Formats: sequence, structure tokens, C-alpha cells
Amino acid sequence: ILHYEKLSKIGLVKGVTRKYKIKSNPLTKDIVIKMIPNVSNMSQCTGSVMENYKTRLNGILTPIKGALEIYKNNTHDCVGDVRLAGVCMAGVAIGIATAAQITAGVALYEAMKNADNINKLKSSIESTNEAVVKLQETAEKTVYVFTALQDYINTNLVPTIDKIPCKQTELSLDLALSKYLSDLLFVFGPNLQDPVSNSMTIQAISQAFGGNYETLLRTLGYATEDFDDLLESDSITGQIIYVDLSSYYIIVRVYFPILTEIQQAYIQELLPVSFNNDNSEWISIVPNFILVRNTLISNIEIGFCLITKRSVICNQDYATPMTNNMRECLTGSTEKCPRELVVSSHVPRFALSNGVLFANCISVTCQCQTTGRAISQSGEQTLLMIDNTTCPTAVLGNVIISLGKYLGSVNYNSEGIAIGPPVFTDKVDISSQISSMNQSLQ
Amino acid sequence: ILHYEKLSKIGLVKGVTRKYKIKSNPLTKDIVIKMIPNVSNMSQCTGSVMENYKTRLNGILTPIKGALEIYKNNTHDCVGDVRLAGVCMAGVAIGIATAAQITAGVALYEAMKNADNINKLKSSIESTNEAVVKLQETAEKTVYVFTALQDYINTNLVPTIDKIPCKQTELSLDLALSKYLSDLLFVFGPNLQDPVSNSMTIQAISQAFGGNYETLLRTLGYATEDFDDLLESDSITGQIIYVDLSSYYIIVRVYFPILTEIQQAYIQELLPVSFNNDNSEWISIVPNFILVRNTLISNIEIGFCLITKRSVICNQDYATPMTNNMRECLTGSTEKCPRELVVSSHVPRFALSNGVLFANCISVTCQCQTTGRAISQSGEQTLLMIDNTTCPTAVLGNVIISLGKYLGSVNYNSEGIAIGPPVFTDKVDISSQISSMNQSLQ
Amino acid sequence: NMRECLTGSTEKCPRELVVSSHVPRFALSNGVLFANCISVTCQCQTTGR
Amino acid sequence: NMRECLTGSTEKCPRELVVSSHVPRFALSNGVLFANCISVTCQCQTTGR
Repeated sequence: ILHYEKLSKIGLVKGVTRKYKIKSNPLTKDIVIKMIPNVSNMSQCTGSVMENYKTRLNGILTPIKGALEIYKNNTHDCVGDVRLAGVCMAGVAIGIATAAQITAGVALYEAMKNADNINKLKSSIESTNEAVVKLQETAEKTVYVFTALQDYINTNLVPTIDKIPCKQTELSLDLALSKYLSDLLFVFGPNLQDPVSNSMTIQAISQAFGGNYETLLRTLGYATEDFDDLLESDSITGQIIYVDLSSYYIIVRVYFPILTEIQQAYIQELLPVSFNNDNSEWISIVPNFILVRNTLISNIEIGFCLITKRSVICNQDYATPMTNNMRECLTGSTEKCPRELVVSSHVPRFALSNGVLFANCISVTCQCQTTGRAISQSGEQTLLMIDNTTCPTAVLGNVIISLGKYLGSVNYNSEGIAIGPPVFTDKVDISSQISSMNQSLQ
Repeated sequence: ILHYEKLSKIGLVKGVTRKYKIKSNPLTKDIVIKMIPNVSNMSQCTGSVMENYKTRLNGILTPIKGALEIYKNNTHDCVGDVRLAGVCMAGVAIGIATAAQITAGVALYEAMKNADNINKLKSSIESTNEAVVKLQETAEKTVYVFTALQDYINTNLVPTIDKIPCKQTELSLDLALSKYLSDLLFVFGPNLQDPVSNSMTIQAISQAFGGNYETLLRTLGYATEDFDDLLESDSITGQIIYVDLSSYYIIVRVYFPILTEIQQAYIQELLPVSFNNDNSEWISIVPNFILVRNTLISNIEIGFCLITKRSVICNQDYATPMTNNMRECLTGSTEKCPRELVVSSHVPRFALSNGVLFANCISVTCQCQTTGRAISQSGEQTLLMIDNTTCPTAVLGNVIISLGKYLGSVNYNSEGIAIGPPVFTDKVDISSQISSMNQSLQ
Repeated sequence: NMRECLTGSTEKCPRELVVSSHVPRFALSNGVLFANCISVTCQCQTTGR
Repeated sequence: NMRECLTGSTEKCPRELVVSSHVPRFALSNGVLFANCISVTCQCQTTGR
């Protein structure tokens, strides 16, 4: 549906084509993170820092449980075989809620059925003294405990409990806990206005475990070969389902989705190339990545998506609309495409697609090795296509390139196109332009 | 509500009030039933009956697999992103299907994911030679195998493999297999036209295991305290999800639900008592059991439901509509209540409710104890309430009973009511009455 | 009257009010789906609505 | 214009077409629900309809 020839003549050379996949069908695994370490082996002269850290952690964790109780008090199992018989919502007692928040609330109740069983293990969870521990939940089920600060204690403070003054061990400890809290406040501090939702990434959750999410995910298991993907695209998300203020440990349900490639849906990348026109260099302003699905053309906000070599991966359908004029431009109405005059000397001037070379030989010196003579671009040709018909080996500065054959029109370099109007894309330029048109209208 | 006082004079003495509960939220457990014994230890002179049993068995299991494959060849996971999660159905290739059939299909595909794991164990399943065997499909998931006649062969055939001429052993094994097949044909034979359904009771499924469902359910687990209830009301059901024509074994997903009390609903049982009118005995024709739900009164087809001392239990919402005239007859308008003349001499004539007894004092000897004088009923009073007001101990035939207070009107026995029209409830009487009224209309 | 009911005169086919919450509500014939969308929510995926 | 849009003149409130299958469709305010029941499954519990 994209017409590549006029795009190339404007300066949008073909790029890689990647499939579009989204997170889907999430499996669940439950774990607990003890945000307080066991200092039992080194409690002889820990001092009063333990109590002060206790109060600070209580102060931080209290709003989380307060927000959770809004759903906990208002979640109940509706009675009788008439409906799916799931959970009822005291909506008038909830007051303000979104679709995502309510959905998380339902998943929170669902997980309560297992969280009650894990909370039966409270004494075992308190007794944990290793940075990772596995516990039997049932004869057919298991749960993992992660200690926020057990590795540091067990590796440094316990071995060095006598070789230095104990007061110094007090400071070190205090400093370690304060460092934990400082790293924590970005995620578990007052920034966490909505702990109920499950949109929080496992990377953010691991901040409660010192930022080591690779241990969370390895201990739970590399369920699929796409693992690095669901990891980078922020597709692996977790939810806090129970907060305890006595043992200072939270239960997190980790979600491991599967990446569903969307059928009839591919992502196209366009390479911009500076082109000559009216004795100056210009670069067209079009989206680098375009999403074409069901013969429908729409943009994509790929900043939050992951662009691998073969697929574009998103934790959410990040498709966004595209202007009608942009659709006509990418369809072939090339005069509707905007262009920006380039004043930077560090803009790329040539690109290679399918082995055929598009270049601006006015801006960059081109000569062919086979014939030992310059390759000339005239003043009315925006870009020069070089392929094996032109000559099988051309150069561009310090690179020797060998080119394949073109698949489109044989007389490509002899046919011109129309060119659009200039644009300026600075933040203040938009305000400046809007004033000008408004004044012109008046 | 029900007007017990006006109903009592018609003969509808109040009875036990029972709660109403229905199966909901079924849990799923998976098992395999090997419809063929392992004859490995007796194979020395098993004869040729094994092959003929194989062919006869195949003749029964082939239609079941054929009906399942209408779904298996027409069931797959969709993208799951085009629309909220579900299972795709090739409906053009299915053709004819009910809602229940499609629901079973969905459950069938859903279970297929576990069924693939169980089938990965096919060699282990074939190797079973105990009547009950426990196996792993993974370290956190058990599965059970129940062989066909393994225990019987293990207990009487193998021990007697030499003490008698083993040609007689061949004959006895042939008879045993034929007995199994004859028992099976009631359920798994041509009557099983819809293996894609979860309405088949565990009692019927156990016929493949010799009718021994108690072993199925004990080995799987008595998870609830209402277990006998779920068992008798035909609430515990199972579905066949895999049929194998080479190892001759099926996989069944057994459902263990929980009984939900239908809130603001109860079942009232009415006792009939013969009463006088115009020098003859009559018994009213009304439903013995009435279902009142959310202040709405309706019949219940209670034949399939199970009646306990405290509640009425059904594997389905078996509520049925009720006539407007029955409504008015049950809420006070006794003139619309039906009545049937009693010709039989074995109709109950007195009943006891709340410690007071409503009796037919002329059709049965009716005297009091504390005075020695008889209790007389006039020809205008349909029934006589006898309570401790008239005397605290009454005699009826050979039973002497002590009676308590009455809670309703004090002057009950002095107030009469209107009486309805007679009816006849024979199957042929309905046709005769229809014909007579049709001829009367003409 | 039943014969006329099954041969197109649907006004003579008797009907019963529904009291069971477990009565069938959709059915599939010839790959064509007949359902009572008032009692069961219907939203096909291709229109997404 | 944005001010007017927020204080009643909804004809001045700009709108963008939806292309994300993951856009919010319902929201709870003051115990009362505002939802787009043509784009999402929508039924009542007390009547089943």
C-alpha cells in the first residue's frame, strides 16, 4: 500500500519490515518480597537503627495498605449460579475508579484466594534469612521469598562483625538501610499513588530487591525463548496483593505473558535521505515507523515499544491515528509530504535498499570505479539511483560499494516528481507559525 | 407469602421449610480410565479373546472419538488480541450444535492443553496394571489411572492360573469381558450420542470402572463437607476429553463444584390431610413442594432434586412456572384450590405441625385423654385443630400425643372457609374432561 | 393445531415462561447462530463492538 | 477555547479517533458508572438482561 518509488524520490528510502506483536494471555506466579532483612545473627549490638528503620518503613508502607484496603473492604464473592459467580464490588464505597483500576481490583480479589494461603506462612516468611528462599505452599504448589537486604548483611556485616568496632557496623548498617530507602522512594514512595494497578514493571518492582530483576525471573523460570523481549518492552508486570506492617513483607503476583504476533500487521521503517531542490538540501518530515494492519495505515508511538531486528514488540497496543494527508502522502500523493531545510552538516545523504543505492550526488561526490569517472547529478533531479545497470561498482567518499539491480522502473533516474512545502519543526516554531496564520486570517 | 392458616383447613398442613442451593464454581480434576485390562501376567494362555475384545471395544469407542473429532478438527486458539481471550470455533464445519454442546466444546479445548501433557504419558498409561494408579504429568501435577478389570484379574484369575485348566480361565475371562461390555453399553454404547457434554454424572462414568465411583471420588478427594449432597443430586459430573483407539483408554475431566445457597429463597413442603365436605372425604391437589425466591412463588420440578432435612439441592436451577390460580390458591384464595375425592382407605387423615395436630375427627376415632370424653367434629367443620386449649393430651386410634400452644387465631375451630371444585387426576381422566368440555362448548 | 403450528402457523405454538436460569439461550444450525442477545451479551470480534 | 470547553461548551472540546485496542472504556465516579456499552459487553445482574 506504500508506494516506495515516490517515497524514495522524495528521500524516504525503503527500510526493514518488522512484524507487530503485543503482550497477551498472561500466566501468573506469586512471590513475596520481605523489605526488611533478618539481622538475627548480627543483632548483638545492632543498636536502635532497627527500630528507626521499622518506623520509616511503616510510614512508607502504610499508604500502600491504605489504598489496598479500599478494594479489600469492598470486594466480596457474589452468591448463586445465576452469574459467573465471581466478585461483587461495593462501588459506592470505592467512589473513584478507572477501568484499569477496577480490573486490577478483580485480579487482586482473584489473587486473594492464594494470598490467604501464603499469609498462613507468616511465621515461615519472617524466618527467612537468605536473599532467595523457596517454600512449599502445598503438596502440589510453591512460593518464593526474596529478602531486600540479606546478601549484603550475610556477605559483609556478618563476616566483619568483629574485625571492626561494633559502632562502625552500626553506621554501615544505617547507611545501607538508608541507601535502600533512597533507591526505594522512586517506586514505593509517595510516587506510588495507585498500588492496586498491575501496570508496574518487574524492573520497578525489583527496586525493592536491590534492582536485581534477573534473579526474580531466573528463579521463577525462563518460560519461553522470547524472554529478553517481554523483559525489555515492559511486558512483564507485577501487582502488590497484600501488604503486612508487622513483618514488613509484600506479596507480588508476577505476570508472564506470551507474545502474539498480530496477523496482517507489519511495521515499516523509512530511512530519510537529504535531497537537492532549488539549490539547497532538504529532508522530508515523515514518521520513521508506520504501522500498516488490515490494509489500514496508522502511526505508532514506538518510543515505548521495542524495535528488534525482525519484530516490533509492545506491552500494549500503541497504535495511534495518522492524518489523512499523511496517508495520501504515503500512498503516492507526494506533494502533501512536508520537508525541512537542513542546515546541519551531519545529516545522512545516501542510503542502500535492496542493494540499489540512492544518493544526493550534488551534496556528496560520486564517481564510478569501473569507468574511472565522476557520477553527475543534475540540478533538477532530487536523488540519483545507482545500480548495476548504471555501473556495478560506485564509490561515495571513502567507501567502495557494489550494487545490485533495481526492481522498479528502468527509467527511474529520468522521471521527476512534485515537491511539497517547507516546514519548521522547532517547539517555538509551532507557536511562531500559529501566530502568523492567525494574523493572516485576521 | 403463604397463608398456612387458610391452607390448613383445606388440608394443607404446614411442613418443613428447606433452603435452596445449586451447584456453582466447579473445580476441574483430570483422570484417565483404561477400558481394557492389562493381561500381561496371564498372557500365557489368554487365547484369542483379547483380539475379539479389542475389535468389539473399538466398535464402541470409534463413534465417541468420531463425535469428539468434530470438535478437535474444528477447535484452535485465536490471536487473542483481535478480541478478549477465548477459543475459536470452526462453526461452518460444526453445523449443528446447542449452547451446551458449544460450552462443552470450549471446556474440551481448554482441557486439551492438559490432555496433551497426559498423552505425553501414553506408554506409562498403557503399562498400568493396578485398578488405581497415581502418575505425574509434572512435579507440581499428579494424574490418576483407573484400569478396567485389572483388580478382578489380579485377585481371582491370576491366582487360579494353574489350579484349573486354563482353557476354563480363557472362558471365564471371555465371560468377564462380555459382562463388562454389557454393563458398559447402557452408558458408553449407542446411547452416548453426545460425548461433547458435561451433563453426564460420575455415577454413569464409573460404569467404565465397574460402577465404583466411590474409589474415583475418595482417591481424588473429599474437598467439601457437603460431599454426599453433591453426589446424590447428580451434581458431580465429568466429560470425556480424549479417546485413544490403540491403548483403549479415555481421559475424563471430573468436576467438583460447591453448593451455593440461593439467597432469599426457601422450599416449603405442604402435607395433605383428608377433610370432610358433604359427607365424604377429599384430598386437595396442590404441589407438595413450593419454591419461593425473592418473594416470587413458583413450582419446582423436585423429582431430580435431592431433599434433605434442611435444604433442597439440585444440579440445575430446576424452578418451573406456576399457574396464577395456584398462586392465588397458595396465598389465601382457597376457592381456587383443587380437591380430589378419596376412594382409597389408605390416605393420611391427621398431621402434626408446630406441636398442634389437624385431624379428621369423624373418619378416625377421635377422643381426648385428660377428660376421657370423645372429641366431636360437626359436619360443617372440615378439620379440627386439637391443641392443649381443648385438652393437653389427645388420643387418635392407638397413639396418645401431647400437644402445645397454637400461634394463630384462637377461635380457629369456629371459623369455616369456602371450598373449591372437585378434580380427577388420572391420565385418562384428563382426556375425558377435555372431550366433555369441548363437546359442551360446541 | 400442532400440525398447523409446525407448518408455519406459529401463533398456535404454545409457549412457557422461563423460571430456570439454566435454559439454553443460543444454538448453531448450518453455521448460522440463533441467539437471544437480550439475555446473553453478543459482541462479534471483527467489528469489535 | 480550552477554558470554554471545560466550563460547558463541549462543542469546543477536541477529540481524537481511537486506534489502540487498549483504551479505557468504563470509569466509576461517585458510585455511578459511565461506560461505552456498545464497545464493551454490558448487562444487568438483578434481571440478567
